Amino acid sequence: ESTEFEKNQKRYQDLISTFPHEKGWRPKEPLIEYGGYWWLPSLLEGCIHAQEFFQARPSDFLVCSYPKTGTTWLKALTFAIANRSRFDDSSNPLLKRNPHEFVPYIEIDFPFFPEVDVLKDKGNTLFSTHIPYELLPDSVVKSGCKMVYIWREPKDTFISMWTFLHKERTELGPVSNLEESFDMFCRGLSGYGPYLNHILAYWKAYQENPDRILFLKYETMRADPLPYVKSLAEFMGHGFTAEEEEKGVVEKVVNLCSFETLKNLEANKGEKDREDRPGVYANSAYFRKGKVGDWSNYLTPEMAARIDGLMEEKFKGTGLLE
Ligand SMILES: C=CC/C(=N\OS(=O)(=O)O)S[C@@H]1O[C@H](CO)[C@@H](O)[C@H](O)[C@H]1O
Repeated sequence: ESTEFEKNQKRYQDLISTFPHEKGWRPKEPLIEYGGYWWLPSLLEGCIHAQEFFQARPSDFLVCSYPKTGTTWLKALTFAIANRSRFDDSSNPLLKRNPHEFVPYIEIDFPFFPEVDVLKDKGNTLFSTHIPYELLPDSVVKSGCKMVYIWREPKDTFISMWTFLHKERTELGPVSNLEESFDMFCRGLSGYGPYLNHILAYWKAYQENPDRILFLKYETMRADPLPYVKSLAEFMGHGFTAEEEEKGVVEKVVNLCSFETLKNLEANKGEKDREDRPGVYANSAYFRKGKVGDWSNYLTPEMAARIDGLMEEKFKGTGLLE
């Protein structure tokens, strides 16, 4: 028999068919506007399904991000934190499977691959999404479940995405060139974009309810991960004890989930695919360079100025820089 998504897909497609379409980053893949944000068509189908069907519980923990800001890393960290009493760090499941297998997306795995083991386990508390805050399913909002939001400096975020897209298995055509892609990104014409709007709505939610949302920043964690990993553990209700700290448990969590550890696992090497459900990226696509500032290998000073200017104007006086 067919899944709930399958039973509703034809009406979802009919629904979104007359939403405004714009040119996207691929010739055959337009972007579609819903709720003030732009969407890849399948992912919008996903979002609508999640809005209608996803049921959050108060004890759930939701990882939220715009794409390419640290999602993979956070998925590893949250899993590792929550499950460290089950696993010696030589027998952690993160050594055998990509972190995305352990934290299902509410708008990808939940609609498209509902049969994955993690989604059949009510004992799982970990979920993820890129859905903009204003468009989160009403159950998430009503449940009161905790959320962590991660963002990243926009030049590095754009470059992370633009390189990543070259690794997608797709019949919808080659990615737009760097200049055009970047113009689009600056104009807010990107999947789940505009990026800066994405961040700002989560930030305002955080300001209104700092008990419920934790706001992390990729560069900040990257320079000094230990304090943030303690903070995250504590916020999730799995805080590290004084004995764990003394025993180097936090360092072990950080090392397990580090870029260098995960990038070099056989599971994540070359063309190897995830094993829970079909993927359009090799696992290795999620581990590129893992640094701060790589934009300067790709963008010109004029490009950098344009986006730097846009962010300064949007966020001045909000607290996100200050
Ligand atoms: C996975 C969803 C969000 C995306 N990227 O990266 S993420 O941070 O891991 O999520 S966008 C990605 O790239 C492609 C863009 O053309 C899409 O068609 C594909 O379905 C989509 O998964």
